[PDB]
Amino acid sequence: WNPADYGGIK
Repeated sequence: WNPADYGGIK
């Protein structure tokens, strides 16, 4: 969920 996972692409 961190910004280099969910906040990046989705």
